[PDB]
Amino acid sequence: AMYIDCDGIKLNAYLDMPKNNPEKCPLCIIIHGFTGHSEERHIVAVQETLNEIGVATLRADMYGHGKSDGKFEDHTLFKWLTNILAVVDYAKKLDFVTDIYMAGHSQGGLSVMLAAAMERDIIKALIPLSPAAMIPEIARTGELLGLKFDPENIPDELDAWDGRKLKGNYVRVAQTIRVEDFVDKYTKPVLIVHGDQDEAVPYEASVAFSKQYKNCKLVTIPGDTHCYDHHLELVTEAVKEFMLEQIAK
Amino acid sequence: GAMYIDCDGIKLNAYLDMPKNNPEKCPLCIIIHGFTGHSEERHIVAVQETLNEIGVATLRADMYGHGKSDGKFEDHTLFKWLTNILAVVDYAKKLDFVTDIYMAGHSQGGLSVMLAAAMERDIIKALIPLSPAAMIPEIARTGELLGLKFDPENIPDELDAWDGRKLKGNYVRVAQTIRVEDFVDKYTKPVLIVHGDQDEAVPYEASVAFSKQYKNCKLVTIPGDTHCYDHHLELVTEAVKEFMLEQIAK
Ligand SMILES: COc1cc(/C=C/C(=O)O)ccc1O
Ligand SMILES: COc1cc(/C=C/C(=O)O)ccc1O
Repeated sequence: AMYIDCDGIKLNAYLDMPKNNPEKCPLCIIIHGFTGHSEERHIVAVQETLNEIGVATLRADMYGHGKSDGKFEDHTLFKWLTNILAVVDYAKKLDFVTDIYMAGHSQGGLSVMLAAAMERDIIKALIPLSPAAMIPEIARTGELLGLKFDPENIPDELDAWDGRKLKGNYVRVAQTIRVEDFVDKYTKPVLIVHGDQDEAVPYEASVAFSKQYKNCKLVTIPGDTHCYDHHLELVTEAVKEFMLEQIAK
Repeated sequence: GAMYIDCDGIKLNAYLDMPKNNPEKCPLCIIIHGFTGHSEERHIVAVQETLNEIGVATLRADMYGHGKSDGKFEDHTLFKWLTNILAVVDYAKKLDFVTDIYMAGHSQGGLSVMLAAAMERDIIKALIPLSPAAMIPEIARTGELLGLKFDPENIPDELDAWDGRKLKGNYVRVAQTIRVEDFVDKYTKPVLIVHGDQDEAVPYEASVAFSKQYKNCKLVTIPGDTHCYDHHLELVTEAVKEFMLEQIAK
């Protein structure tokens, strides 16, 4: 448990080492989704699985989320991207760190897709877990996570997601992002994981992205939901097999 | 007045100057300086005073790592600047006297207003990029920023900038992502581009191309002039004047 500073916004994070406390291991940065945080069941499961195969984990609470600074309503993808650059720059100064990996769920899955492209030289492999990768396009077309609006007259505030508020700025920012450019720029190995009864983010976009990527493996979680209600073990298993593969090379 | 606008704990220094008049209700132009610049530079002040003279309030703002605002120069990126601009807009929209909101900006601030205006396209009435540095994302993509050559695929941790300044490589990683042409396409209200045709820092011809891409843009060339209009600043202000009186008359 610590704080990484990002322009005065404290980002809360958890560095978990393998039990053996090795002097050298790789690091995976893990990013939760919209209204999420680093202690969610699926985040912890992935983190624990990694730790048992020798990968340190750095789970970071993004702007306005978890125990980080900022209000939820003020968060945007530019801020999240800025935070991720700050967490990478922090990881780069850790002595124990050999290679750096990225994983993340939903909005956090999208965010690591963006952020690995931007850090393409640095990030050895990428794990988007049910990435909300259509957020930008659907924003341009007038919806955000179930809520609709005129994409040319964005409201000042959107109220939804169980008592939360969100400034229209979120939408103004998301609309600018061309996700496909980021996908074309990251040619290193990608595992996308996705449940095919996902209610929140549609399975079929992940199929479309797995194919755009130069080197992407798509693992389907049969019958499963957005946060893997039914089969989280199938996700942890997927991540385990992929990463054993990657740390061997 | 002078004031600080909070942007997530980063204080942004700004100047609100009224048309004096008052008046009771009037338009407001946001004015954004360029890379290593600030709100008290000659060319910025001059444009500011001209607007004030024809009835438009001005809100000049220092961006992250610049002028009197918080943060280090080497830590600024275009995403920080844009985020800063949306906080300035959010502040402006709360001012009771404000009728219409315009944007203007010089060089990197010219680029920033091209981007921000598209993002705020329902709010911003007209747009004035002054010698906009709108090639920055393209030359970041090619590894040719600041008289340097670097691999755009293996960006250095730190680049040397103007006059002993440093610039982190994050600046580049962020700039490579921005497709200026998308933002140009999305802003279909009146634009006035101004550019001097002996511009040392930012090639004139790029502004020709952008001016044709925009649905409604007038380009005013300043023949013989430099990046900061060392010779014919008069012409810039006169250009801004006539465009704006015309926009006020609509
Ligand atoms: C559909 O309602 C919701 C969707 C999400 C999605 C989060 C994400 O994609 O990261 C979060 C909270 C909600 O209440
Ligand atoms: C960051 O690299 C550059 C920045 C600028 C911006 C200049 C300005 O805003 O005055 C111009 C040329 C460059 O190569």
